[PDB]
Amino acid sequence: RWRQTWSGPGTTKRFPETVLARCVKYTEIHPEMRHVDCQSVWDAFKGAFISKHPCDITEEDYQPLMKLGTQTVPCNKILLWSRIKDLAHQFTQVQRDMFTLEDTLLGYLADDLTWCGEFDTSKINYQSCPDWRKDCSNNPVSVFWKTVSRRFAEAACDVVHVMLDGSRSKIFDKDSTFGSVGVHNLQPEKVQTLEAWVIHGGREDSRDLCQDPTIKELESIISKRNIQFSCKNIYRPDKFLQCVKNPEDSSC
Ligand SMILES: NC(=O)c1ccc[n+]([C@@H]2O[C@H](COP(=O)(O)O)[C@@H](O)[C@H]2O)c1
Repeated sequence: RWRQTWSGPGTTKRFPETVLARCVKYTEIHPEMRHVDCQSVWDAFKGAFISKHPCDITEEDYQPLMKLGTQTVPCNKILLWSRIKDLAHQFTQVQRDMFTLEDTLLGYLADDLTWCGEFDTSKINYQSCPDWRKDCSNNPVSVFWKTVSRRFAEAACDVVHVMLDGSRSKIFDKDSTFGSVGVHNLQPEKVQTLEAWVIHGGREDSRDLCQDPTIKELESIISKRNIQFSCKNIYRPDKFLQCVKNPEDSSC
């Protein structure tokens, strides 16, 4: 067929087997998650979206999965990000101290995957899935990330860090998961400071992007929640990672 139902790419091929193997791999590696039955995790993940209209997904749909994926993360070591995925993960892979959402069981299971079902059947739809923008925002993928990003934001305390892509015209974007979910779910009783790291798009020799209008916006929103705002430019992300791997020595 030359026309699919939805505008988004369909479910990642071998979704069941991929999620299940990711669950095995994660629970083998991370000792705190050793009790976790992966078949049950798969069962609950399925239950959230199978036989349900892929434009009528709710956070409740994912609560059984959230229960099984209950995980304590060091609340003062949380790294959020927006758009600038790869440096965030490369950073935490060396700084095995800070944690992104994808360093948790639930984020690790879903990272870069797409999935949806159909109301009329228990079939997984490998042909197409709702686009958040063209089709509906209550779809299995978008609702999953909203639910898990909210809980992750709520667990943070002390200094929370966020990496932003400073080569976007909207370095801070009110419409990203970070801007719509993360910023509004940090708990002012616990979170002392949000510190933004503005990742430069290379170039070299460049602007203080902590003065960018959208950063002033972020600063204002955060300050009015009674949380301190801090910002740092990361001019050379290639040198940053190098300094993380080899603190001091040369030009760090
Ligand atoms: N790894 C993914 O596939 C994925 C997708 C959307 C959101 N997220 C989470 O939400 C935030 C980033 O999303 P935005 O780029 O919409 O701000 C991060 O905290 C991230 O962990 C992850």
